[PDB]
Amino acid sequence: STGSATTTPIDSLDDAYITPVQIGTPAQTLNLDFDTGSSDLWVFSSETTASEVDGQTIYTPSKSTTAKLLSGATWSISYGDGSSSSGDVYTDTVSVGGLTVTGQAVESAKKVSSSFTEDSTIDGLLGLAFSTLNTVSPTQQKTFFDNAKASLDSPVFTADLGYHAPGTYNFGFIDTTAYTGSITYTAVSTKQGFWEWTSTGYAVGSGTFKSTSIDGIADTGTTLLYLPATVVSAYWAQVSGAKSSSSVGGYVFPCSATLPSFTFGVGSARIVIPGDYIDFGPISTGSSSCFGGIQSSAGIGINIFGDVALKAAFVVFNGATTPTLGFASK
Repeated sequence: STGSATTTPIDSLDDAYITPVQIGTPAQTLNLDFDTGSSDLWVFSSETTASEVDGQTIYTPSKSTTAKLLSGATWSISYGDGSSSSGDVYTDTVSVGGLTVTGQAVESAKKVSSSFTEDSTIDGLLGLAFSTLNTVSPTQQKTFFDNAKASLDSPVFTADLGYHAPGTYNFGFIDTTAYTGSITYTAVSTKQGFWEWTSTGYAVGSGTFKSTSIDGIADTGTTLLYLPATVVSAYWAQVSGAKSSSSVGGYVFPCSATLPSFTFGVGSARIVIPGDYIDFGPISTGSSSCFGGIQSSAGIGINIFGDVALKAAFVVFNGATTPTLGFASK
């Protein structure tokens, strides 16, 4: 089997991407944020505290003939940005892009934090990191990918995110028309539950490539590129008037600037992030200070190749017995 679904930016900044997902029988279509940095499939639901729902589409298990309470199971998750959600668990049929999993754990939110309530466009998350990070207790549950894996033509999914444009998530096959050149594969450590890999270095603009190992995660659920403070300072030093603002919470630059590209290494290959991908626009409406798309990871504890990086590539998440990541230009 295979599946193929279009993923669409939620706003003009590509803050996140949503992908339609069918849950239950008859199908309830929810727009989920596919997150390679977490392992819970959770949704706004008929159980979500009414004051915490503001325009999201909800899953109603009582309207699904295939829903079953996963008796006694609860879940609670906290994300890198300080957002959170929790609730109980159903099993139901879940389809993405024509690929169907029966008996998927669908984590029904009873509570969500303010950042979820305030984002009417995101109906929940679909985690694609390793199932060892799934928060369901007392019986940990599998991700959609882990449940689908054995049925897939190839044990892979691919992320092809668009810059200010829709993209695609494929399951079970590698679309050889979706990229240019060859795919460069790199080793993955699953020790922390993430798609954790080591970049071979970076360049700023037309500058020389710096060979240096940067360990980080491929995280579709994170908007920006978070790298070590050395790397980030070297990038923003090439932008006149850029500075790190403690009041704003990161590097800002004059909206009048033209940003340089940023290159990261994948083995002996290079992925170039165009400068416009690094522009996240005015810090507040009408401001002439703009927010940078490359930020320091120093206050996180991990480097994160988020959407700013991943949207510059065709990315292969190879879930074979020895997982690997692949990157191609496109």
